[PDB]
Amino acid sequence: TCPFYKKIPGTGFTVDAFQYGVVEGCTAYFLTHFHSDHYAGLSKHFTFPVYCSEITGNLLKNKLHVQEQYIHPLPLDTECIVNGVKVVLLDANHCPGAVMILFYLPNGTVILHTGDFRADPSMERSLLADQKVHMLYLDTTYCSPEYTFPSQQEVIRFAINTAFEAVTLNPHALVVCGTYSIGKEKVFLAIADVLGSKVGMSQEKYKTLQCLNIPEINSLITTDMCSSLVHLLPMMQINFKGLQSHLKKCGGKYNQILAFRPTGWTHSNKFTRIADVIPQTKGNISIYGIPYSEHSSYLEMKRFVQWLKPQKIIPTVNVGTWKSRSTMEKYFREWKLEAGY
Ligand code: NI
Repeated sequence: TCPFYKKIPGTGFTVDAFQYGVVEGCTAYFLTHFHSDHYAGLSKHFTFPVYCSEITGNLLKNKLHVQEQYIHPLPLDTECIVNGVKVVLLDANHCPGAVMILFYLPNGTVILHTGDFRADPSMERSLLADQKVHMLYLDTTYCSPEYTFPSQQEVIRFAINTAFEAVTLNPHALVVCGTYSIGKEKVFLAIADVLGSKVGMSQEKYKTLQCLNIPEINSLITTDMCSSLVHLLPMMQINFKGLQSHLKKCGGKYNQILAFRPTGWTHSNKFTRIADVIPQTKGNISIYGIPYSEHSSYLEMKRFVQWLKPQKIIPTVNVGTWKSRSTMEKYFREWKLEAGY
């Protein structure tokens, strides 16, 4: 049964609620983004209207085979009417196709659902600037002050400089990047651009990337592993055993691997600067964990909420324990007292 924080009051709508069967009273199912914890339950047998971004709707049709007649893609930054209710989709700064949803209820209440997001000051100049928001359904993934990480731009600068140095020292080194979902494509695309290479990958991952409307993508990715010196592998294979095995498969073209695991936060964030990050190494294999996040840091989250000044906050992440819920509520009250709303 569907939890209350997935239901939009005063509407027939749910958000990211496909794993509960037929939800009583739902007339339209919204999907914020194509990550499995959010789409869990969708398939070719789904017969209710799904509302989403264009990119999300490409992934539903090609990867999950949802029939076309039930996919309702909406343009971003555009007022649309859905079952008698005005809505707007906004870029969430998460993975490709990810959106936040603004609902303008018939009684005058305005609700923002962030989906998954990485808050940014650029959001302060979207269509959010123009009216008051009463209720915020918030991605609270990293809602505690210990969660610090660098900007995405600093992390990509480190990755490109690290890869370019290694491969210039040894032209026979292969670069490998881990993946298990969409998101974080800048990691492998930026590294392949500095090296003058396409990115090589499985047919299943190439298919996924071809749904994403990335400009000039045919110029950047390939299924011909032998022509590429940046390879994508499943995240589970980014360990010394899995990388040794991969190196065997390359037929003596390469004699070294430099591998990247883009994680979110890890407790090595509480001590070390990005500049000072070092790899784990075993023989001719080196593995870097890099803190590339597609969710808000604590400070980014706090800035957004203190700008928006919502009357009520509903967390959507970390809701299963009393300790987590009490911690989050204490920070919300702090933010409100500091800012004066
Ligand atoms: Ni997500």
